Amino acid sequence: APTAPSIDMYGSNNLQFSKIELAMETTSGYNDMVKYHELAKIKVKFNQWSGTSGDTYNVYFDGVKVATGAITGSQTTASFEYGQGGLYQMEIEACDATGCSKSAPVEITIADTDGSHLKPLTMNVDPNNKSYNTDPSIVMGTYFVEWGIYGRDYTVDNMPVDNLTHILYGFIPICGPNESVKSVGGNSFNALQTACRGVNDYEVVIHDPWAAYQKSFPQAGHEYSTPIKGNYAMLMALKQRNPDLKIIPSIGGGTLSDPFYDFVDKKNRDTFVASVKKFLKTWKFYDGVDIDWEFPGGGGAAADKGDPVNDGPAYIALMRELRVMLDELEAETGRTYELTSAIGVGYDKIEDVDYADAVQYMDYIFAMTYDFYGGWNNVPGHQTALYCGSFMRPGQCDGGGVDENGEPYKGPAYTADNGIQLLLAQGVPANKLVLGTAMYGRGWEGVTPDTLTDPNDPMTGTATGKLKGSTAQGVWEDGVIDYKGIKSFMLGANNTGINGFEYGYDAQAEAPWVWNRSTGELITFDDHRSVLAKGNYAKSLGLAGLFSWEIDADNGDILNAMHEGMA
Repeated sequence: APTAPSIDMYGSNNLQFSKIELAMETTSGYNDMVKYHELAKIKVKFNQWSGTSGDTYNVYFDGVKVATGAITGSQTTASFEYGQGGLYQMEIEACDATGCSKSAPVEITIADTDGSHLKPLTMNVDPNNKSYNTDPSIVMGTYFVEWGIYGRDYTVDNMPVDNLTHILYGFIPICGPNESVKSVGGNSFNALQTACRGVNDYEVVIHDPWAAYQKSFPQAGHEYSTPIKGNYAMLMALKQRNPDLKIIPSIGGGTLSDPFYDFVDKKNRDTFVASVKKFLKTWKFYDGVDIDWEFPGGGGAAADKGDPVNDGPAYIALMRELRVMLDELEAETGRTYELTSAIGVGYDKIEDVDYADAVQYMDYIFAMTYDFYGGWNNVPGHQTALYCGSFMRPGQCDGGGVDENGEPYKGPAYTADNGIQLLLAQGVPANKLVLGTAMYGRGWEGVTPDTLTDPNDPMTGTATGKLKGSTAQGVWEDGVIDYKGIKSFMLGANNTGINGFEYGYDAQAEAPWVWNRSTGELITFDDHRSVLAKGNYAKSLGLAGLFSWEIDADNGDILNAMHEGMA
């Protein structure tokens, strides 16, 4: 008998292997960084120092032979391939003409992007998130942002996953024209430039490879030789804990929507749809695709883009073509894939798309019932109100009147109700519409009493500019503040108002605000009361459920109020 082999762990990459090859210590083009292989490459070194070595070796996973080769010395490197992810007990035997000698069993890791090699994720959720057993048929969605791991310090394990049915991962960019990303500043455009080097235009890529799969998270138990790290590995482990939880990549978003405007050319859609298929086969924890085109017809971040005649038909064509693609994946894997989309709900946004047509190919429409008003101008209003507010002029709500200048309104007011009603009027089934909840405030400064036409309602005032504040207060961008920040620094424990702020609620609109009279700071958001009204509203009309944006900005209260509202 030959000497029984002993596995060189550190010379065999600590027995950590993967079906997906990921660059861990660099930042380059997408095709250069991530290669998915049908068969994982296995390379194990074993030693036989004393005695005889034999002439042939055999490799066993869980007792089944998976490889064979030749031994020619006291050191042998066994290179072979295996196309199944998971954890296996490995034994290598050495053989001569008289017999074989098995090595001691040792656990080999073969990683795959479904997380079949991963234990369920250990949760670190804020206890303020309460337990609810809401009907499983109702959708409870949220957006988890890739960049939330940095300043916001919010990670996958922080999410209250038992209170969620859908998790939309934002955002997956598209290579090509992206001048809207540039004017945001920071590193976003640079990171996108890098990711798109050696990548065809109109293909999807990972924006932040560090956040996605590189960063070691100690809470997830990420070691040095771990083949998949970052948010993606944590989401893979999350699916092991919550197998029925839907995790869907959100493509586009506000600033990353520029390439969508070239989807009127079908070859650009073909390229996109195929890359999305490749992305889904590469990252198997994903359960579909969320399209966030902002907006068909224009009126978004790209001031020079938008085709009100062609974008709508292109959007519909895209949804059909994505469905066909997802049906292929459903056939190949035996899985259910979902097609969703987040959409603007203002009259002018909806009029450019026949959604009744588009929605036949889709599972859900995430009605972006927020951002009605904001810091982009000095006109106060409710950013995420259900109904028309007290501040509005006669004939503004339905759009049949005139403004203070005298010019007629071109359509109904920016409210949640108006958005939902216009979609139902088109022929969109209620059970496919998901109502949106804001986990953030939009703010102004300079809305002082002397600017109000109604002394009791600050929404009848005039601002000087965007709200300004620190990241410690939850202000990450001008005119935008986390809900958790509003609670801690504007509302206080009793919801009466602190630090010069006063709480107010428009009962007609179902919309709250906090207001500092001296600084003129005014913040419009969603609170417990307004989310209860939205929960009731969605239940009243038989909507699919509720979704939120964004999860990191919540302290628990908003999602709690979402479940309480649907009860």
